[PDB]
Amino acid sequence: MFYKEENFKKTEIGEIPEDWEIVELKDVCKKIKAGGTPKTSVEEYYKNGTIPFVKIEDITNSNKYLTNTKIKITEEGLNNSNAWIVPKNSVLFAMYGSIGETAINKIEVATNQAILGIIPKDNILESEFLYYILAKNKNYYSKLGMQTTQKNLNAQIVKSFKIPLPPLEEQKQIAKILTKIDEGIEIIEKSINKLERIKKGLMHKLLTKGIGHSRFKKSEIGEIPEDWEVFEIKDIFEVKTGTTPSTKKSEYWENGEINWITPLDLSRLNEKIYIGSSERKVTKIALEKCNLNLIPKGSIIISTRAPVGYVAVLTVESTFNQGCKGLFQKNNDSVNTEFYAYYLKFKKNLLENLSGGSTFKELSKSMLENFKIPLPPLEEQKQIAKILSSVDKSIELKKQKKEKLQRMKKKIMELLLTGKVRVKT
Repeated sequence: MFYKEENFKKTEIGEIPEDWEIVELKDVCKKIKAGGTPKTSVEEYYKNGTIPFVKIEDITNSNKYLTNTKIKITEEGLNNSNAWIVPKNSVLFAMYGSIGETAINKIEVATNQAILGIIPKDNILESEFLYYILAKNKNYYSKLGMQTTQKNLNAQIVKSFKIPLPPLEEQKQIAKILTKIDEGIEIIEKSINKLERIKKGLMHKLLTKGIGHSRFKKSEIGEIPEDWEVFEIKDIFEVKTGTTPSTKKSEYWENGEINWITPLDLSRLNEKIYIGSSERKVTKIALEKCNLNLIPKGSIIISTRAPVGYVAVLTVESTFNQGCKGLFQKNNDSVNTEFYAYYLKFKKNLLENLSGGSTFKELSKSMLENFKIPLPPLEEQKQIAKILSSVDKSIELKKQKKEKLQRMKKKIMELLLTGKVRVKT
């Protein structure tokens, strides 16, 4: 069950419930000492080590539990330094570098003077509970300089940390809940990373070998399907240029309703393929007076200045500044813009070099025009683009599921670690 009512409560290190007892980390832990670094100049201290030596890095590169070590140390190195074999299921706390970064070592390890080996008193304080506690106040802990005297964290300072100490049974309960949440977030995060890997492989595969082919040939753009041809952007698209109507005239921006896309609007896309709105808009007067190029919906827009290589497909007609270039197809019956938007993202590094051919990176109109591209049959272009865009969508739905779970953890974590909700026992 879940204790709904909060009843009355104390108030020392914050609103704490009756049962809770604000205790000092040192009073509930049987050992809070820092590690040490054996004379790195001595080979006999590391030469074929058996004791995993933990550094600030090892903790940061660990997800809650520490099970791997980058470097090792032997008995001699150990005995000839301030490092000590920390018992399993303990809690490591980084005092320098990554202030607040905590973890639970699953294997006996040693640490340098940066990491702090902490051992909770048996049946007095759970390591699991301690982990989630030091995590909730991780940001608050790291903040120990902007206050007055900038100081990282001393072994004596951490020992004086005032943390809430609920019944041993509740500590296991609360920690079990947060542990389940964390595992969920881990499962989703693993599918996201794998799907992003598949997506990357699909980009290379599909855009070079297409789909459904068994015959290929050489070409100016490498091995490609036999049914595919090669051309230049100029051959299939018309390249349009943009401009920025004087900022001195309101007649150009006041209540603007025509999109005016800048490379900044594109960078904010976050890999999204479609763009249907711009931060700042221009008016019909600006369009005719400044003779801006208006490209229809379905056109391709790409940044040629500043962050070069950002590409999108317009969902609504729009104009754009000199920081971009537009691509309009000769006939919208032999080309799918989404496919080419993807092809261009795929060749971002290539476009980046063409422009970086000097100071002030700019992708000239000739550069874009002469850029070589594949020309698959319209139908295959739709197929390859449906696949790429459907996977991109899947990745996004997953990231959104992770986000809601991470927010939910942040919520529940706030309620359980305090006097709000509790477990039945």
